[PDB]
Amino acid sequence: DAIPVIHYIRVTDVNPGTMIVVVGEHLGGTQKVYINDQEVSFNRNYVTSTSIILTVPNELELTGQNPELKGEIRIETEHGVAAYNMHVLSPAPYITRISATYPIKPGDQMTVIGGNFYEVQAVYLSTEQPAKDGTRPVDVQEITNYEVNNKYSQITLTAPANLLEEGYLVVECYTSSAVTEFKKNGPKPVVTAVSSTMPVVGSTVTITGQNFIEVSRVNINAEFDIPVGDITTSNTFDEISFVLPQAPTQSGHISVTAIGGTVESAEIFYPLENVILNYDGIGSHVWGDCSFVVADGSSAPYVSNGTCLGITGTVSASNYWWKQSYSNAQWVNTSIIPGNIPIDDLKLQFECFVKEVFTGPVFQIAMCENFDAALNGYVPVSSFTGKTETGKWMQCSVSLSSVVADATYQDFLNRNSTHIGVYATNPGSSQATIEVYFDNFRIVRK
Ligand SMILES: OC[C@H]1O[C@@H](O[C@H]2[C@H](O)[C@@H](O)[C@H](O[C@H]3[C@H](O)[C@@H](O)[C@H](O[C@H]4[C@H](O)[C@@H](O)[C@H](O[C@H]5[C@H](O)[C@@H](O)[C@H](O[C@H]6[C@H](O)[C@@H](O)[C@H](O)O[C@@H]6CO)O[C@@H]5CO[C@H]5OC[C@@H](O)[C@H](O)[C@H]5O)O[C@@H]4CO[C@H]4OC[C@@H](O)[C@H](O)[C@H]4O)O[C@@H]3CO[C@H]3OC[C@@H](O)[C@H](O)[C@H]3O)O[C@@H]2CO)[C@H](O)[C@@H](O)[C@@H]1O
Ligand SMILES: [Ca+2]
Repeated sequence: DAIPVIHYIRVTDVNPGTMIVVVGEHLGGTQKVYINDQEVSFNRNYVTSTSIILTVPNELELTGQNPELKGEIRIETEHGVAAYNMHVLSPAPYITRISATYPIKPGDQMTVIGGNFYEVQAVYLSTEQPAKDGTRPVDVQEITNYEVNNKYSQITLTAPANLLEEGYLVVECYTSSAVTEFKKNGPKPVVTAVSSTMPVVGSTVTITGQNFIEVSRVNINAEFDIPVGDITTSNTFDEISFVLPQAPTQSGHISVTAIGGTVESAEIFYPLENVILNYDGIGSHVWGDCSFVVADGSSAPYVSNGTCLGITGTVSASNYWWKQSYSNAQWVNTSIIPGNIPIDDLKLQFECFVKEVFTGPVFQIAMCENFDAALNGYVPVSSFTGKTETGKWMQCSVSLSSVVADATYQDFLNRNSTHIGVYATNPGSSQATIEVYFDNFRIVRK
């Protein structure tokens, strides 16, 4: 006859799976228990006239994921009914990333991506992060227009006026708050790779990276800029290319300016001070059956930096002495590459042009008359693509140790020989015809 009552609950906020104690009166004869409008099992033995002990089910459907559910525990006795409000906590929100079209202008739509976006109370931008208490920084930029999707995984919102340039985006939920970095212009661009360190004038330079968005400047070694209209950028914003209109007269790096900022290439671009043979005053050819060409725009490698070496013709099968160039190199000064640098930390680079792929013919590269240490059976391949490119120039790169057996660069220098040699042969079973050009042999750091 007495009406059941609930005075309080001991452990109003509660996690699924945890034990609770319902304290009140006239509860001795509870028949049924419910939480969030869902039937919950309980044990009769933990029931007294003044207390119910049960555990909030782990798999209980929460009010966070279904707004139709009343956030209360309901008790039914033999005759009466009692209810008390309590909040079973949803999992904490997290933010993976922001999906946006940069730059973000006020009023533009962006999408916050993450999970457990239950019970979103507020969304704001801030120059600094909220406290671990969820305590919210002094100055913030409230985002008034936002919508959460049905999966509680995405918040689509519109950008406020007077946008923060840099800082954080915060999703404020009942359980806690989630934070991620926010930049209205997006992340700084990045450079992964460059097609070459010494591309031939008139040929294509290609740059790999990310966030090449609205590229406004490409600066070469702080000497000159590429006219923006002559810069092609890929749809996916991860590749830049352009024709090199002139040779730099000083080494440096390539700087790329995009919406997200400016970034420099890591490699040194046009390391003229690292060149050892270019057939244009650095080093010199001495003897050998080969050719030397200045490209004329209509044939051969079409373009060239001054004179370049040519090894062309048809090679009989099993020809172990065909065409070659024996030259005197001008090794890199120690002012640039210190004597104590290991050979293992150095690489030989050169520009190569292959008219057409071939099968059988190979190249030998030798230095300082140490043919024991020479590079043998080498087929030119691009350091950029890994393939044997044809009909255009490519950068070829090999570890210097594959040509030099010495330990440090000074040991190499102590041989006091300026010999560099390129030898073409055909150990192949079938004859073949080739047309290959070489220029700008250079030694640089790995
Ligand atoms: O894979 C295993 C298979 O191997 C097969 O056997 C082959 C070997 O593998 C292969 O190594 C070998 O190569 C030999 C080749 O057979 C010889 O023909 C060749 O001859 C040249 C010689 O090496 C040079 O010394 C020489 O240099 C002269 C140059 O001729 C001259 O024109 C030049 O004149 C300059 C002058 O210097 C300037 O001052 C002036 O101002 O201008 C003029 C030019 O206008 O001077 C050069 C001087 O050289 C000096 O520096 C180097 C020193 O060694 C010299 O002593 C110095 O004097 O030119 C030779 C060219 O020979 C030509 O005339 C004679 C003919 O016999 C020849 O056919 C003509 O071509 O030498 C090669 C040696 O190779 C060396 O370099 C390449 C490396 O690969 C090798 O390790 C290293 O030893 O040939 C064999 C077979 O052919 C097997 O057959 C197979 O079965 C195996 O499976
Ligand atoms: Ca040259």
